[PDB]
Amino acid sequence: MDVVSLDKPFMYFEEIDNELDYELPYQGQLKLLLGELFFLSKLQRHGILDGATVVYIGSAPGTHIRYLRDHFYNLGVIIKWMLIDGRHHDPILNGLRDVTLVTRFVDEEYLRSIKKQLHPSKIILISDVRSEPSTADLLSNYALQNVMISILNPVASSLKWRCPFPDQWIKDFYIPHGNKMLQPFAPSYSAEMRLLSIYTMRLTRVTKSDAVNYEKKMYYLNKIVRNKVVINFDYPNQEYDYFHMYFMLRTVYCNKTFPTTKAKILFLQQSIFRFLNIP
Ligand SMILES: Nc1ncnc2c1c(C#Cc1cccc3ccccc13)cn2[C@@H]1O[C@H](CSCC[C@H](N)C(=O)O)[C@@H](O)[C@H]1O
Repeated sequence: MDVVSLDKPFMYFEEIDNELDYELPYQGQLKLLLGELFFLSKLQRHGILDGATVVYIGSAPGTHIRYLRDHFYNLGVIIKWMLIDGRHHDPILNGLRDVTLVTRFVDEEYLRSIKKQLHPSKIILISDVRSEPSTADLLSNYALQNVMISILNPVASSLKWRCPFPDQWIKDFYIPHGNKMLQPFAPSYSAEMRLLSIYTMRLTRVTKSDAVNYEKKMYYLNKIVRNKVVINFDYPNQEYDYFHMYFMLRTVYCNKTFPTTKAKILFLQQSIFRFLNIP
């Protein structure tokens, strides 16, 4: 891995500053855990996480969600979880009074009834629904996510966002405004990000040129940037994905006090890896 000296990783898609012509055990739960820890910890910093109800659609099996709840439960943050998925969740989520497990595929009608029974409490939406997928599959997925936003009207959302490939384009579509969070420990050449929105909802048109820009920017990220060693980075592992993970974890709150920030991130990574059974 070619060496590089960085002050900070790319945290959002907009920060990628070059492009290129496209050509771990249970790593997926780790990718979801960090992005959702990052998203929810940003909301905790804004003081809007407390008292909220996190509605997670497409949450199964959702092994990592147990670590998320235990983290905010041990911080004293009052959170209710509603995990909704047609598939059965990981049994490790059983027996938690603040975690409601719902075995159901959501449609427009069911989103209405969710909103009725949760209103007027604050809703935070996490969607990871997925139906290899075609462009029509993504367009239906992203349409369903817009429907989630228009109905549930969350105070904030994290949405699965991968642009359709330019060579499989069908039509222009619309997605919410927000910041497109980059995912460490994503698959080696995944172009998937998490759209993070805080609502104070204006839609954005997504064009075939944007698909080209996503494809080239994410390929440069996956081929060049993520295969670097950050030699100035004071950490036991200096591979970029660990550098990237480090900057996400420093936004995470802890009841325990540490002599240094590096000691905190090391503890958090140890805890996350140990729960996810990663060496
Ligand atoms: N509507 C839904 N409601 C609930 N869950 C759903 C869906 C859904 C759909 C869909 C349709 C989209 C558009 C149009 C349609 C028209 C007709 C029918 C369906 C759709 C997928 N899922 C679940 O997403 C998971 C993906 S991997 C997450 C992994 C997880 N994040 C983890 O932590 O492991 C997987 O378990 C699925 O069962």
